[PDB]
Amino acid sequence: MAVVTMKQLLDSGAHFGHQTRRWNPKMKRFIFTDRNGIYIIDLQQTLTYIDKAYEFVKETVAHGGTVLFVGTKKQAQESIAEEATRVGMPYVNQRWLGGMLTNFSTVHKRLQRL
RNA sequence: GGCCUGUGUGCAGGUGGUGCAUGGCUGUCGUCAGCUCGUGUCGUGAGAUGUUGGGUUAAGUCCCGCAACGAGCGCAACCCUUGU
Repeated sequence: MAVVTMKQLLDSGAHFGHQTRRWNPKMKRFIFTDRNGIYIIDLQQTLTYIDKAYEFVKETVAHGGTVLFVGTKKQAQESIAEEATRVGMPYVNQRWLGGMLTNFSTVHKRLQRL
């Protein structure tokens, strides 16, 4: 089950993946072969985990949680802020701090101070 | 009974020792800019991190990027005198 289709997907560049001096997995199941020393995006895994992410993440999205829009890159500060102003959800701008998400009971106190 | 005369009984007192038994008080490094805690992450552990690195300061005073986020006791300042 696809989402929307190939040519009006293919418009703006589909072949990404980085530099060559850095790859480290082991995964022959996602590694293909050399031409001009660089790879192409993965067909079967795109489709299959598109479907699986769809079904289970809909189940949990019905189970009902929420996520901050923490957006940081200078490429997308205003873009993310615009969509976040549209969707109305809270957001953050600049930096991921070391050690909040575990030590939450004192950013609780930063909230009281806020 | 106030009171003081004695008798002795409880005694009362020490500038006699331990300041290395103690408290209190005080000088000193030093009015030098630092010294710690929370909760966390790291480390088997002693411990580290924060408090490293630049600009910057009378100074851990301040800014910027980061396993740190935060804070206190400090340095500043409301005190006195002088200066209009």
